[PDB]
Amino acid sequence: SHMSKAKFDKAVEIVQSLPKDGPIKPTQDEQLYFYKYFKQATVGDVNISRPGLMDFTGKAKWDAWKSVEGTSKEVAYQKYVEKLLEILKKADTEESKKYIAEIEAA
Ligand SMILES: [Zn+2]
Repeated sequence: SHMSKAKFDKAVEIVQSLPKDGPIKPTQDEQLYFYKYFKQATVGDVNISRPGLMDFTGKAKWDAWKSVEGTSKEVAYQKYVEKLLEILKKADTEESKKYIAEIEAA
C-alpha cells in the first residue's frame, strides 16, 4: 500500500521523541526494526562493511539493515509507519491515540 514520505517523516519525529523510560516504549527488537527501515528509507541499500565483531551495537544494526537490502523506499516508509502504529495501538493510551491522529493527518 501507498505510504507518503510525509507520514514516514512524522513517524520518525515521533519515534525520536520517545523517552527511554515511558508508557510508549518500543522493545529492543522493535528499535532494530525501526532502525533497519529508517536506513532503508533514507540511505537505501546498506552502503558500508559490517563493523568489527566487538562492536556489538554496530554489528546488530548493520545486520538488521543488511536484512532489508532490496526493499524500496516506499515499502520502507510503509513498514516503519505501520510498526509505529502497531506499537501505539498496543500502548492504547490517550497519548498514543493522539500520536496515531497526528500520523493520520500528516
Ligand atoms: Zn505510493
